[PDB]
This record gives sequence, structure tokens and C-alpha cells, in this order.
Amino acid sequence: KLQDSLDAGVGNLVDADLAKESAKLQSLQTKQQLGVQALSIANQSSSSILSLF
Amino acid sequence: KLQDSLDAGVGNLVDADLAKESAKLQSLQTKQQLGVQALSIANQSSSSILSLF
Repeated sequence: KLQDSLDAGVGNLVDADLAKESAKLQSLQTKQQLGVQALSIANQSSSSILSLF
Repeated sequence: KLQDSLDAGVGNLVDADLAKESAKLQSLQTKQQLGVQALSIANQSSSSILSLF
């Protein structure tokens, strides 16, 4: 009984909750795709100066 | 006779009715599968923002 309790306790200490990581993972994949499109949008700055000359 | 009565009484106090737990267990397994599908549906929110840019 004691060994079972100790194993359960250690798991209680250092186990994750995968349901939260799934949501966070989805949000982060969307956010990274968005940050890439945002960076690509920001990159094309200063490209308009050529038209001035 | 008295010892038999005392055992029966203690059982009356602290015994379960397994027929109710069976029904509750079935309902809870269905409800958990449903809550998982619901969570998975809710997770995919905010995934549409990418199409805007």
C-alpha cells in the first residue's frame, strides 16, 4: 500500500496536464504562422522608395 | 443471532448499490468522450485569423 501511495504522490508532483498543452499548442501554431506573415509584411517596407526616384 | 444482525446492520450502513453506479458510469464515459470532442472543437478557435492576412 505504501509503495503505491509513494508512486502516486511522485506522479502528482511532476505530471503534466496534456489537455492544456493541446490548446496551447494549437494557439501557438496559429500564432507562429501569423507572426511569419506579419514579419513578411514588415519586411517589404522601404520597397516603395524606388518609385520616388 | 445477534452477531448476524450486527453484520447485516453494518452492511446496511455502508454498502453501495452497484446498479446505480453502472448507469452513472455509462453516462460518464459518454459524457467524457463528448467533453473531449467539445474541447477539441473549442481549441480550433482563432485558427481562422490567418486567412484574414
